[PDB]
Amino acid sequence: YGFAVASVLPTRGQVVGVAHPVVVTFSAPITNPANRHAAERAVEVKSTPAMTGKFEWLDNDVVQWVPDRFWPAHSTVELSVGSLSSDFKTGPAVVGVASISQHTFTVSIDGVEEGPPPPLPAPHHRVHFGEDGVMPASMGRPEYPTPVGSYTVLSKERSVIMDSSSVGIPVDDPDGYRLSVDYAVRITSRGLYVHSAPWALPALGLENVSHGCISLSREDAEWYYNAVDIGDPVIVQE
Ligand SMILES: [Ca+2]
Repeated sequence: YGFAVASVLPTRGQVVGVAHPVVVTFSAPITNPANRHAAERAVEVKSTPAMTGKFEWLDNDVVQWVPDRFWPAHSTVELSVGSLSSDFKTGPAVVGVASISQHTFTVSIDGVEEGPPPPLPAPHHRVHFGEDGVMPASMGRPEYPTPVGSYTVLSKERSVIMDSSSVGIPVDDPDGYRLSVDYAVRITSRGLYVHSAPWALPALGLENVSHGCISLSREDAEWYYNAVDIGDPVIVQE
């Protein structure tokens, strides 16, 4: 019973975003990497509709299966993991695409680009594109760039403290920082977020000045935060 499965995410009947992985937690650590292939076969993921994917070990006792494609939105996905039968539900496909070169974050809901209504007085004025769902954004500066890739929303939190130690700079170090971030959508375990950055307004849509994170206005961040679910995909591209 070395490959005994304690639990699986999504839980039965959970509502998740359209790229949510299948996360398998084992009752005991599998410390021998050579045994992980046999463990992967024991927890073979069989979904309806059929889906290909790849296993990634998060800990000695946690392997996640990352689907190669998005689940269908607004659906019930049947899931078998090593004879354990389950199911879960998907909400809308809320997809965010960050473009480093455009300085934009484009949100679509079930394929239709959409964003919040515009404010009559945002400040003196500010960049806004007039194309649905295209939000002006600021990615990482060249010293701390936003890495290109395909991500999923790992968590959503309010008023979270973000500290400069996440990118290798002490709080009291000269170029360090300690911020309270109003809306925070975490997309990597190491601490990459889509978030509200009101101090960074003049750069949005124009310049990449963050330390890796995808910076939005408070209003754009609030709307995206309220729309997105854990498991929804975020794509970062050049
Ligand atoms: Ca959810």
